[PDB]
Amino acid sequence: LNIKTMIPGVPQIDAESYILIDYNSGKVLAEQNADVRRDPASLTKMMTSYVIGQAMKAGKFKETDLVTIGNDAWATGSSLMFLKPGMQVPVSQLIRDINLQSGNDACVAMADFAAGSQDAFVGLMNSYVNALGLKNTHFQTVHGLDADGQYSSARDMALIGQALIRDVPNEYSIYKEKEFTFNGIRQLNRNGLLWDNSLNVDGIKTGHTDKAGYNLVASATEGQMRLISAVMGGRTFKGREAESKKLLTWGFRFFETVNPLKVGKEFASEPVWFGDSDRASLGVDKDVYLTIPRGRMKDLKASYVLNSSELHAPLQKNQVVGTINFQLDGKTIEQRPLVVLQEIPEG
Ligand SMILES: [Hg+2]
Repeated sequence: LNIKTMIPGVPQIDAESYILIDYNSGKVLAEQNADVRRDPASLTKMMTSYVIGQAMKAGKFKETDLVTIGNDAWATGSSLMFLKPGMQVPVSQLIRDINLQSGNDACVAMADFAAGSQDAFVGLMNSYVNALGLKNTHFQTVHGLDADGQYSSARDMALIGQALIRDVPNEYSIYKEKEFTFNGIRQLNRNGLLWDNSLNVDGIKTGHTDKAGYNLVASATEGQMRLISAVMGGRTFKGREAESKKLLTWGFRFFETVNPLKVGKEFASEPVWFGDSDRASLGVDKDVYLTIPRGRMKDLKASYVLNSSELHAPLQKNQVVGTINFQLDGKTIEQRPLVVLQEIPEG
């Protein structure tokens, strides 16, 4: 009864804003000031990474291509960390700047390489902001250092994490590298959560400045279930990783993600009048992912209604002809369009 239908309390999170989303269903499991505009600082590089990964998916350059270091990179002499102007560095090394505390010269050199100049790269960053439908994000630079006019939000930063994993998987995989070469030198990933053994963390990006505080976007899996958290304006060194750990742990403990219906699988079959065949094959045109309270998988009910009382030919492929209802304790928790899976022409 009441233990079945219980709504879990949200833990105390010591940050200005946060969000926890399931990667597959898009469901928000917890949120606080998730839309408030804040300085993302070096989390900016998440969008930069997105654009770079789009470039590499489109075949514009490769891991093995050589980049010339411009005076651009230098303008933002005894440290081995900095790129020397006029030197040649493979793309494979520069694009790892995402895992570093700084690496902003690499960042700028890659922007020029991919887009011709910094301003045009920022142009691409901000176009992708619109293409993803983000309402509270805007960028000024590729690295996020020099421009606390730039802003984002927990929700938007989580949605950028999502797009990274979905759209550019090959670029996303750079983020879990624990150790890697940068400028001929062995370097360590800044995301400490990569070394946590209680969770399978494989992303995404950590950052800190005094104005912005501690910020982290993390992603973890348990089974076929993936969560993303964004925690922004975290208040103490102590909590920089612990706070997000608390969020992710909570989501796995109280929620699960189920996949009741896959695209192209016959959910139901219905009589067709005046057709080639007498049978309509019905399902969905998009995979169904639902996030529900953990342990409630077997009380989940699916049923459907048709838009009309009979199906007359002709019927097109992916033609919407009804609704699939998903239910938990006779409450509708999700609806999807019910489509025809196979062309049925007239008799
Ligand atoms: Hg970068």
